[PDB]
Amino acid sequence: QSMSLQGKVALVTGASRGIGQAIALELGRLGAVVIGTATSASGAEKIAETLKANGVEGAGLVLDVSSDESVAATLEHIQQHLGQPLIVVNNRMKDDEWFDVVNTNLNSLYRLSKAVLRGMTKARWGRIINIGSVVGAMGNAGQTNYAAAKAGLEGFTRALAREVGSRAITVNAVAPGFIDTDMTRELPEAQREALLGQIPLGRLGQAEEIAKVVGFLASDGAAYVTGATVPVNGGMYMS
Amino acid sequence: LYFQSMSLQGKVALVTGASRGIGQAIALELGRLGAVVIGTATSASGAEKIAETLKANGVEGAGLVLDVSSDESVAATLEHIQQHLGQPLIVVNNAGIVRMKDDEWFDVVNTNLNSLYRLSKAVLRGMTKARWGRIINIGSVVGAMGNAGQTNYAAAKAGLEGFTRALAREVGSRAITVNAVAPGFIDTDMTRELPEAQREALLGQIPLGRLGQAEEIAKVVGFLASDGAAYVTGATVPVNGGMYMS
Amino acid sequence: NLYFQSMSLQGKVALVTGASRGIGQAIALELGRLGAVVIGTATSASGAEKIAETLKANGVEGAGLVLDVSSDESVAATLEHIQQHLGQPLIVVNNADEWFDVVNTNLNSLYRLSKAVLRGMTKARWGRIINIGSVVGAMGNAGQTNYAAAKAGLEGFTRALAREVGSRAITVNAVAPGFIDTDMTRELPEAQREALLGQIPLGRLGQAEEIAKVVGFLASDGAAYVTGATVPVNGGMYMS
Amino acid sequence: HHHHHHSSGVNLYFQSMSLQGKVALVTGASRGIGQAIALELGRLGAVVIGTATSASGAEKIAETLKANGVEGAGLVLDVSSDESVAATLEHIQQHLGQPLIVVNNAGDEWFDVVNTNLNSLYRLSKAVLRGMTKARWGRIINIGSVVGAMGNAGQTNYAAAKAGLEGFTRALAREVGSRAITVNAVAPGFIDTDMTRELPEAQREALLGQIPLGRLGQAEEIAKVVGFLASDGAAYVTGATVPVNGGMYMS
Ligand SMILES: c1ccc(-c2nc(-n3cnnc3)c3ccccc3n2)cc1
Ligand SMILES: c1ccc(-c2nc(-n3cnnc3)c3ccccc3n2)cc1
Repeated sequence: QSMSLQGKVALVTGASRGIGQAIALELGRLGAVVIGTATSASGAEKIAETLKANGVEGAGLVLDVSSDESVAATLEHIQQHLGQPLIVVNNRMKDDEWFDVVNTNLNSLYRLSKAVLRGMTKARWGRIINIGSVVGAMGNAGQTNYAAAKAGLEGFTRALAREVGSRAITVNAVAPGFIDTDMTRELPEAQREALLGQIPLGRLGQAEEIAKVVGFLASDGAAYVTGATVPVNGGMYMS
Repeated sequence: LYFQSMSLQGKVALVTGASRGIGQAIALELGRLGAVVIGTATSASGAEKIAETLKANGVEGAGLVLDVSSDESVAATLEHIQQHLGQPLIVVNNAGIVRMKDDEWFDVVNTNLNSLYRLSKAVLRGMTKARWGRIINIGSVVGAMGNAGQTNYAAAKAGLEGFTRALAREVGSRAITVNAVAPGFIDTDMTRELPEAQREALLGQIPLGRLGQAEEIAKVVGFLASDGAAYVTGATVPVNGGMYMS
Repeated sequence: NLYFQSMSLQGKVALVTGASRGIGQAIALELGRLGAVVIGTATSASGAEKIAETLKANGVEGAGLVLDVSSDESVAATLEHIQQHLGQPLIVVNNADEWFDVVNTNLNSLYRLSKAVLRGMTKARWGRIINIGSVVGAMGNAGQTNYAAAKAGLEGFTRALAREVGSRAITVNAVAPGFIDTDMTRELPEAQREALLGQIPLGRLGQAEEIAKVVGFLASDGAAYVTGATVPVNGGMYMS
Repeated sequence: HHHHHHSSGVNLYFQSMSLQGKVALVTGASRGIGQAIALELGRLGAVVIGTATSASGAEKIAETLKANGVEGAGLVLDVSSDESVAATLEHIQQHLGQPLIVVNNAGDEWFDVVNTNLNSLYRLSKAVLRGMTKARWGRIINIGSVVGAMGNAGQTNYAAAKAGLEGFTRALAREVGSRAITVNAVAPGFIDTDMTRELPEAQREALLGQIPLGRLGQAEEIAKVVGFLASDGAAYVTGATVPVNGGMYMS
């Protein structure tokens, strides 16, 4: 009742599996009408079936956050059938490609965030929640990319929060640690063992434990939290 | 056998400095979520006021006198709670110790962390036995408007973060989480008193354009205490309306 | 022996972008003072000429060149020209709804120049890349937002590039100035300066020279184990 | 019996010598980092008082100073004791002058370790501040601990000590800045000491894998940074912690 999102529309990107899907189900559990997105029509349909199977109202759709056209078209569709999303959740490697990876990720956050801000500004209320990437990839390049993406996400989140706060729109981030998903489940055992050894709690996190934090941030009780990045990592801090 | 999101039914919670403001709002929020709540104060009148507040809101628990600077007060208070209510598995540290100068920070931080440590170590034994716990440390609000106020606030906040992260690392294998909540400018007795032009300027450093309510702090505490926050540990959650000063 | 171990820059070529005034010019003179051959750059021919005159007047060998760090072509052409006529720069100092584009542009420029100069440093197995942050630009909320964002981007970028190139004995550091005495701060009403000074423990503005001295240290052999760091030069005034 | 005060015994004018005979107090100067710091400040022209907790350490410091042509002394000092600190500083003031450069390098486990270390930094810092305030000039430089051990306990202690040092340094800087006294810290990473020199090669290889520069730092590389912070060119640097870790960042 206190935690309720009844009457809200929520847009969760990348909702067809793992953390995105858990987030979609948690906001649904709390009463939101949920629009979950995937990059394929089959993913969108899977989202709609998942939603239905858990008794959550809303829809799956196709969204490419790298495209201005996909973003404008998708928001127009949502406004036409439902209304304005006021909760929006944005959800080896090489040694040298950290720069393009971060740059792309932040350009996508920015693109979607700016597009949804018009509606939140009209409503004088909003929640933007950015989900960082999960710990996992191998060696020095993986560590470099993780730390860079996390620093980008924190600084971006703080700045956007300063820019939009006078409108009663909060902007926060959740930075996960080593979370049990399809992408971490079949990491080489030795890499997994070593990651577990760096975690005080001595276990992987669950997607649901990320989603609970997102659901708190989306609620009215988190209205004075903004510009924050909440680490959800079992005490494993990697800079 | 119940199993609900956010529920603290069956838990005993100890909230230090619970007679007013943030501490009292925290005590009521944990009560709202089903905890048996023990709130503490350094005086018998503060303890009575806590008992009355709890009773008036239909929260089971007690108000007790506790001096966190004293090993004897800490052992006595825990023994009493164990006898009459059970082991506190949720512990919220909100107790801390003319105009303010920038030379007070050392003794203030030193005293506060020594007390956090004393209480935390005492309650860990029960949590270790239960293989479950929540320790939540509340930071101090911005105490004055100028440079001295910033210095003292930034020092206390840096101490609290580092302490919190370290203790979390020390106790995590036992499924005990240790987190902190760092308020910014909260509507309390301090803010209520200052000049109107000075208020306006204060609000101008806060992106949300308003003071925080004690209740907004308490809601964050209540989340951290829940099962859903089980993989959050070592964290400091800023609750400051976007006003970041270090 | 204890008393003779070079912390001078004789025999090095240094490239200092945005060298026509203020901080960039002081950095160019300090590296010159320490013995480097200095190429300072500006975006205009007039700025380049001013740099050449300033260098000549202080007895520093090098040149003033035109360089636009936002352009791949200007960057490749200018380095090729430097390699032909002076040698490979092994010390490179980057000094040249709004916050997002500003940070994005700045980091794209740092990345472009850094990658271009890394080839020569890799060949020499030695280098110094030093990024200069922006001074506190403006007084209000927008200024704070822009300043903190640019600083956070600079720090993360700096740390990541340092990790990428460290095995080659190339260090990558940043210097983050606070309030510095420049054309910006000179124009403030006399009283508004007093209020600004009240937030700075040291009670004064920094000098361009004080930024330059820190750069000159980072460039030296004694700073060889410092990488990935951002050195705040702000008189104790910290804002994030 | 034990003598606690040992002078170094010490016409070339070295280009390096800019600290002009100013007096520098370097605690924990008998070996490793402390000793390199003492030599570097000597190289830059300071009169250097290095301290150790034993008379034999103090004598070793005096010999090291003498052998490098540095003017100053080795003294006994216990930074955990108010009495040792007051007595030693009074002695220095009488016999050598007010130290205007002070380098603090002498320092369930993490809490008591950090607490003790900060209390020592505070005690010494407060004691030397009167002389700096009179001179309207000073440098206080705090040296963090090296990465002490390989596992979780080592990481907890290291991160806690570092976070305490940074927050303390910034707060003290704010407190003493209006007097033109700077307060900074240097946070080392993995440094080549007697301890690290003798680890099994497979353990050393794995350690080096976490350091982008691919090597241990030298004590001298810490000292150089301290020396820069002590100079007039670092006058607008205060409240800062300079990491010196080859790109290895642990929190
Ligand atoms: C673990 C991590 C940090 C700290 C600690 N202690 C302090 N402090 C202690 N006593 N006086 C000041 C601090 C004072 C100012 C700023 C940060 C501080 N941090 C202690 C344990
Ligand atoms: C590695 C580490 C960090 C960043 C990065 N990029 C940004 N950013 C990028 N593009 N536009 C803004 C940032 C914007 C605001 C605050 C911090 C930022 N950090 C990039 C690489």
